[PDB]
Amino acid sequence: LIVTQTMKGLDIQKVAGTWYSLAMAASDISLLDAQSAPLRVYVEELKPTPEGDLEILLQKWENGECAQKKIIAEKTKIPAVFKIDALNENKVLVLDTDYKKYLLFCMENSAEPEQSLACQCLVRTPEVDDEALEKFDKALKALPMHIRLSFNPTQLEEQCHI
Ligand SMILES: CCCCCCCCCCCC
Ligand SMILES: [Cl-]
Repeated sequence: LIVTQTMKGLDIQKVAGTWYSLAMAASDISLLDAQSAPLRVYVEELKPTPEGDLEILLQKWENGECAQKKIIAEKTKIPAVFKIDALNENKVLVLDTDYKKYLLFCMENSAEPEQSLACQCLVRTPEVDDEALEKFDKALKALPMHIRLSFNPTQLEEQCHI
């Protein structure tokens, strides 16, 4: 089924700081496909609004350059589910976080997958944390994932992990 899991007691102020998209998966190969694929987003930093929203700073090569983006994940009465806003009010879900090393999150539509779902495994260091990746895969046995990208240290310290 669909993001059957979340974080109990998400101290959104403690996910503040810099993050490395260490790995990312999706329900549809086209999502993570090519380099320009829509949801091949590289998370730079999570900025929690004092009100309690979530400002995400991400990079995404659009026209031909590693472009830097910035979207705002607003708060809901569920502590660990945030909305973004487009023509299609997708939402962000934070599966799990130990606050210092890893943060597993997912972002979901509203209109079913197969159609839309993408989860990432964020680490704070540009290392390869096998155990974060184990918690990733564990958390995503449950899910309709069809593609799974994984990056290397060298790659992490580049823009759009080139
Ligand atoms: C703009 C396309 C959706 C990108 C949203 C990713 C935001 C990262 C969320 C991190 C949650 C802790
Ligand atoms: Cl509400």
